[PDB]
Amino acid sequence: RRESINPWILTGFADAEGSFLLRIRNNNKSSVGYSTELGFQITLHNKDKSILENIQSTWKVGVIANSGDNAVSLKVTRFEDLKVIIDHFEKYPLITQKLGDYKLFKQAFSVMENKEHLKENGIKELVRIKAKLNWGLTDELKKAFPENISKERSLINKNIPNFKWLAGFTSGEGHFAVNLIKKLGVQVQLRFTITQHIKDKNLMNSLITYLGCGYIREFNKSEFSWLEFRVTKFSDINDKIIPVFQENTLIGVKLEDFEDWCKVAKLIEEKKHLTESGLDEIKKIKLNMNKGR
DNA sequence: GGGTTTCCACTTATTCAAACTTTTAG
DNA sequence: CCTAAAAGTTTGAATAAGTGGAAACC
Ligand SMILES: [Ca+2]
Ligand SMILES: [Ca+2]
Repeated sequence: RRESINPWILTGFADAEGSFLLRIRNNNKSSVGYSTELGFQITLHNKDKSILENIQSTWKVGVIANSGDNAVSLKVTRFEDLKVIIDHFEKYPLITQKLGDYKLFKQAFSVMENKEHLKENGIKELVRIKAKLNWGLTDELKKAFPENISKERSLINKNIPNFKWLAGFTSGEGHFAVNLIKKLGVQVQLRFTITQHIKDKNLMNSLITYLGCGYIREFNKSEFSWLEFRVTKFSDINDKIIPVFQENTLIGVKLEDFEDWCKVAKLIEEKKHLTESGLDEIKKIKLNMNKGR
């Protein structure tokens, strides 16, 4: 358990790493032929188990378990504890397209609260909700409820509510790089990025205006597209990016990366990145951050 | 119970984060 | 000539999302 987490930071982290789930399972023992499970979950590398424990003690709900050999998950499916999930995201709402999945999570909750999921009509309604939730219905499930079921939902278009949301979100999707551009041989270039699918291009473009710096570049890995918000101008990094996250502390192992990233920022501010000894200090910091930690 | 809920082990991609090099700006 | 800033490239894996199995619970 230990340290508690700021609710807006938590909402930002959920916008990045969270996921809502609605299981509609074939069940011979169910009077209606199907059983259900509803909840919310976060899966992270083992190195960030403390985040899941901090979230757990912030809400006082959820179960932590291994997720393979290198990951760990927090899952909330106990029905009464879903009220906590609902109460949090009502007070601290999501702003990515995942908000649409939360809204469906709510509809499914209402059905199950009335116990309608134990009847034919309630299961049917849960199939309709799941058709729009995340990756939708399997072919088997779709064929089991023969009816014109829409897969579309309202697109979410909301603005960053505050710097705390950005800290939680950046704690998930952010990246702090000490780029060693290979005449001392090396030009140290600090880089800050935030990655996200094109489905939230509106949100990504606002980062430029919201933070007053940076560029947007599109990426394409075969049939997959995503956006990268990138800042490299030192003064923007020193005056606009660093103070934001100094004032709104990151969580997880990435905080150490930001801290080291700030050490190099101070060396650069003092021109020591142009000295042989200063450069050696920077190369040593870089080796022990991000994947090298 | 007998139907239902909750938990635990584990899988599967792709959307991420991350690392690297080349060119242009001032 | 020099350092900074920006454009550019590449991809592994930590994510997001999910399933099987069954103990536990009402
Ligand atoms: Ca995400
Ligand atoms: Ca992350």
